[PDB]
Amino acid sequence: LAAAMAQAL
Repeated sequence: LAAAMAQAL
């Protein structure tokens, strides 16, 4: 989740 969300930005 951490990486996935960071990717969005």
